Amino acid sequence: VVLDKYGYPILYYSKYEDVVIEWNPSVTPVQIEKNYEVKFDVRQVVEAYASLFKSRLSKLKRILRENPEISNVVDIGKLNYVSGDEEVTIIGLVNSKRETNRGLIFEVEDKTGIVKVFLPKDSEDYREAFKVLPDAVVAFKGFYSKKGIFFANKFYLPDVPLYRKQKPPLEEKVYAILISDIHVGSREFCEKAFLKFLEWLNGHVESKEEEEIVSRVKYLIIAGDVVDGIGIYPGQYSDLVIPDIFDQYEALANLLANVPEHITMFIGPGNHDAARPAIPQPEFYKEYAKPIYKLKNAIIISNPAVIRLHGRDFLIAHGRGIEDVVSFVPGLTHHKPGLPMVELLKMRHLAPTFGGKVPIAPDPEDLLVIEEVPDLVQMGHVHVYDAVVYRGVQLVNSATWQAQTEFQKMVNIVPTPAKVPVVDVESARVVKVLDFSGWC
Ligand SMILES: Nc1ncnc2c1ncn2[C@H]1C[C@H](O)[C@@H](COP(=O)(O)O)O1
Ligand SMILES: [Ca+2]
Ligand SMILES: [Ca+2]
Ligand SMILES: [Fe+3]
Ligand SMILES: [Zn+2]
Repeated sequence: VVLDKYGYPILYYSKYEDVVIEWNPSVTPVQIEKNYEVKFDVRQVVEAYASLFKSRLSKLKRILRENPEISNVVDIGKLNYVSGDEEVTIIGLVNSKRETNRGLIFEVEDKTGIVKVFLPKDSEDYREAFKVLPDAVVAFKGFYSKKGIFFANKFYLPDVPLYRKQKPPLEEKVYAILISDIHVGSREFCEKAFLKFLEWLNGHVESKEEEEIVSRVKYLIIAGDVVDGIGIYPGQYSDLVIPDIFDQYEALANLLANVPEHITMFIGPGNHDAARPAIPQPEFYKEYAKPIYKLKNAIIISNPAVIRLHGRDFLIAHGRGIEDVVSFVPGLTHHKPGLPMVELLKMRHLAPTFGGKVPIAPDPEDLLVIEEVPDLVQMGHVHVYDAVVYRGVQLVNSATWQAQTEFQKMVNIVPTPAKVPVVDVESARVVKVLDFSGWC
């Protein structure tokens, strides 16, 4: 039985009040000038979705037009004022996508019209056109039939540039720790493993290599589902140790209070959190999430957000779009979220698909478009660790601190709890993975 305070689900044990972890005096932290900036946050800004699709198309059409190979772009509404002798390019939203034994049928829409696009079974760009999600913005080079079909010979994705200038080296080596899906309130939360991680952060390490990493750790990024929430799915009460949203954030803040002062924490919301029930999520609902807003070394970031650390862009998102990829693309699955993450980077959109349990807000501007090329992309949500480099960009899933729940077992989700990516800010790369799973 769920309860509501002003409409929001609030309720239906210890809150880590006693938890005190002090810094190891034996370890001295390397004095590095903290260079950080929130480069992008959601808060820095008839048909309900008309303005959203206009924004999405405009933004991604700009990214496509930056490809030197894309030329002779013509409006879809002008396609039969064009003779069948002229090779043209069209840019538009993938409204529908259907496979025949003879190829792929797309319904592509721009601001001037809609057109049926045919791509033959094995045009060298087929593998990519077969993977593209609907409501993504793409380009097609080909000829118009005058029967009503665009006979494409080339398919283009917004992509990431193959060539980008290398960044100048930093004065000192600095590390960033990536975590997500803590799920405080859940009986499956790896409480001991997380306490051992807080000890590790406070210089309580047993090797010289770990000691030189901990001394240089200045940033901690938390990519959503920081609490397990209330009324997220039917039967959730059977899994909750802390069945109160206020007490969940209070328990979380008591743990996160034990994070060293020399570490700057960047905390973003997820789908279990007390935040907007659609994406993008500006921040957390301050009425419920207040204890984390009061942490001295914490910065509440939006979902999504772009954090510039020492000149390196870290795009932080919860990971709702990974689900869109695994449902729509056969062959791509969890146990490896790295490849689905690459597809989102290539589409330059975090969650293009509409209709899923993925609620996309009918906002005036599309803030889910990856407008600028990041150095690192961090996502959570799927509860499985992975890391893959695509054209100099590091794609990484920060896993979870939650062991397999009753519900996860039923929907066949197998997590990899307590696997922590260690990022070298200079190269914006995962250099090590801390494994605290022995404590699960
Ligand atoms: N209803 C449902 N069916 C199937 N798969 C699901 C469902 N809800 C979540 N998930 C998956 C998505 C992630 O891989 C994992 C953790 O999501 P999180 O929501 O953070 O617990 O569970
Ligand atoms: Ca030793
Ligand atoms: Ca059973
Ligand atoms: Fe989660
Ligand atoms: Zn989630």
